[PDB]
Amino acid sequence: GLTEEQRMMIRELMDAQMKTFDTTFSHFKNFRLPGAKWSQVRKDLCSLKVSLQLRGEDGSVWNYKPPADSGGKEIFSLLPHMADMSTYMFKGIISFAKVISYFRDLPIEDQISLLKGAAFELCQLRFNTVFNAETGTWECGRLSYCLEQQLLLEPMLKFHYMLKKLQLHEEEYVLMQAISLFSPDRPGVLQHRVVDQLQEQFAITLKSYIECNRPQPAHRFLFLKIMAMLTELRSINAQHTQRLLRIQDIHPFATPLMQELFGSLTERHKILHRLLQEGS
Amino acid sequence: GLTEEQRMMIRELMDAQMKTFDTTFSHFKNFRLPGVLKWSQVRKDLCSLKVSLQLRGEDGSVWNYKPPADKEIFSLLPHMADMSTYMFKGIISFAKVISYFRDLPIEDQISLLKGAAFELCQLRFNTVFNAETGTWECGRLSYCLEQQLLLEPMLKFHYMLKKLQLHEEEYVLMQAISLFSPDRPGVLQHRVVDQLQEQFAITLKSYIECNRPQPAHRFLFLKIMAMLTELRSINAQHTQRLLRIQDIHPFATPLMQELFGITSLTERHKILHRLLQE
Ligand SMILES: CCC[C@H](CC)Oc1ccc(C(C)(C)C)cc1NC(=O)c1nnn(-c2cc(C)c(OC)cc2OC)c1C
Ligand SMILES: CCC[C@H](CC)Oc1ccc(C(C)(C)C)cc1NC(=O)c1nnn(-c2cc(C)c(OC)cc2OC)c1C
Repeated sequence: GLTEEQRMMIRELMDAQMKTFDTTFSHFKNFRLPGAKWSQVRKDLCSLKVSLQLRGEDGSVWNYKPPADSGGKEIFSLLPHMADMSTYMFKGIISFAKVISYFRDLPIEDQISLLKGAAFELCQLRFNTVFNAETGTWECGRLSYCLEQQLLLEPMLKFHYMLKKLQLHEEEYVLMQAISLFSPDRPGVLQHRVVDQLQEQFAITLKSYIECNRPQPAHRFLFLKIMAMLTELRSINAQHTQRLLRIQDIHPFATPLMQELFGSLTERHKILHRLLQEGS
Repeated sequence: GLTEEQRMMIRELMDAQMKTFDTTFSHFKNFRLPGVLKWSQVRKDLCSLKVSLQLRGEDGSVWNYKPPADKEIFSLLPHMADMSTYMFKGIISFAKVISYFRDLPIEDQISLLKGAAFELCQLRFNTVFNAETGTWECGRLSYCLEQQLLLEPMLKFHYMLKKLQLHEEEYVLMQAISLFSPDRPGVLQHRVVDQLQEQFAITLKSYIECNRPQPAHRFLFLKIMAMLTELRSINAQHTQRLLRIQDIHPFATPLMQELFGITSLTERHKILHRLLQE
């Protein structure tokens, strides 16, 4: 059984996920729409090619088929839209962290440093909960992103297919979010041991939950599988971040909030600082 | 062959068609699109006319609009109102090039263009219609339909007319015969336009005899005239249903309101009068 401290830790995380994750994407509007290492960027960008479907309240459907790779900026057509979506998702991640009692008690320098290092990873974990592995589509309410064994080569697509195969619960997803958020080895964190103390209790709570709720033989070593996925997500974060910084200086697409996340801390992270001081 | 006067009439009509028909639709711009957000009688008609909008981009991307199943039934009417308006402005310029049309009084020029507006649009639309795929290919824009379709007279017209496989000269002659209809409302010089229409029909009949196999196309001219008569029926059939829709959900552009009668002949068609004098 779970200790009372662990039972209330899970309920606080799940309560935070409910209040901050707009699974229907009803409040996501006002977004843009399409009107050697460079070759590796283009190849991975081609592997991540998706078609955008926008369903309307009346029943109509707008569908956007991306262009084919012919050399030029046409393969970066959906990046401005994806930058508006990532910013909307990250704002929900900010509100998720503010609701957590263990997070708001941290200094404002560590709150910015932690959210800077876990922004991409927290966004990927929420995307996997709406990812359709049967059709290769991210069902984001009114919006859909359908991909166009060789695509599993791209580590970001393989991560979503492998993570979806585990069939995690809501409690396990939100515990992965906490472990990813309270990483003591992020750049800029000062209270290394304090956030390390918090991270271990989330992993201990996750390990206790799985042992008390998943006796099935298909769930053997599930906790260690999850921890191995979090280490893999740390890598893909580095792979995708360096990939986008190379696209940003050639073809600028990042929203003002994304530029701060990529690089006093509160002085060059004004948008994130004001959002941390605001309320629900 | 044809007489020199008939050869000049065809050369003049082909010259007008070339200068005023944008076959690529490259100059069709700034049109409304569906946003991202007898009632049963009319609803059945345009439900049979339900089409999807495809929009090809310069880079190769394709935006496709899927209309909704049965106010949502009139989602593509603002866009079609901008399309019909763009088409008519080319119809006006087509009539202004024909010498037999300028010499008519400005009131009769309005009356003829008012009665032949819908018909000359369908005739030009037919030249870009693909019967195999059921799509009107208007350059970057495509309109694909969504035996059940032949019951609709407007769809049966485009399929039967395309089946005749007319030449460019036969299409523009249909436009002239349709334009110079002597029985349009408000026409005063009916005797002049009747004799003008007869010369176009005689030229069309003579063209078919001289440029087609004699026994195979023995009734091609009479088939064409039957299509024009059928097109007049569809004209009143589509004008009434849109006049009903306009009272419910306004969509017609200012120029369409004058053509339908929404508020002297030139005083009730100020926009159409101005375009004729420019
Ligand atoms: C991967 C699964 C989810 C999506 C479908 C919904 O799949 C795609 C499908 C297609 C495309 C293309 C448009 C083809 C490039 C992109 C993506 N996906 C991203 O482009 C993304 N995913 N995360 N981030 C990101 C987010 C934040 C807060 C951040 O802050 C430091 C940094 C980030 O990247 C370094 C980002 C920017
Ligand atoms: C049939 C071939 C043409 C198109 C595709 C190219 O197919 C459609 C496909 C779908 C739809 C719907 C939006 C579903 C209703 C309409 C249409 N089609 C028209 O909406 C039209 N066709 N002609 N007219 C029109 C034009 C003029 C100058 C006018 O002035 C007196 C009056 C008119 O209507 C009475 C008009 C207004």
